[PDB]
Amino acid sequence: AQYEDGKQYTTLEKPVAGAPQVLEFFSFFCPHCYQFEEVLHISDNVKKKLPEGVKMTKYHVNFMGGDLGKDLTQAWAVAMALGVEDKVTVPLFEGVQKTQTIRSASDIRDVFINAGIKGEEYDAAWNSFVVKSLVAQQEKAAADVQLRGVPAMFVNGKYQLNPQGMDTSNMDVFVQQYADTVKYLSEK
Repeated sequence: AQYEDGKQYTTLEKPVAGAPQVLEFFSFFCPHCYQFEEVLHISDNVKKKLPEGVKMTKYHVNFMGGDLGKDLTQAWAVAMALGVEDKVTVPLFEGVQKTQTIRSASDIRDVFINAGIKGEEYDAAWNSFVVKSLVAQQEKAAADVQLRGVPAMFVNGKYQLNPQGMDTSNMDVFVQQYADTVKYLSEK
């Protein structure tokens, strides 16, 4: 087969029922996640190759960065609750990995204030039970596969993308192979 388990993807021993059609996991501490966002635009390119209206979900993980890593999972829940993911993803990546100006929960909050979220609105969201529930959903999704590496993408809770077996000499060909694989898996 042109696509095979062990090469472009692997199959989960215990499939997850009720899973989103496309589920991505990342960490703001994760260097490959940085590239997936800022230089490869993986999520955008996968969306372009999937039918209109397909649900793509993206969750943050706790297992990198200790205390701040957990704070960033809660900040990501705030971003999802307010619908401001596109405004804060790049400044959070750059604050953690480029300028190294994110050292505390207050520094995370500053990124949202700078992106135009009002302080009263961020603080209300941060402390909300809606956001606590979103934190729990992110943790449970990772726990379902005891996820220990990012970036990770799962299709229909059955197939895991395997980018390690993908040619990296050309960044655009890599993105195309990744997206075409997601499309193949979604049609399985």
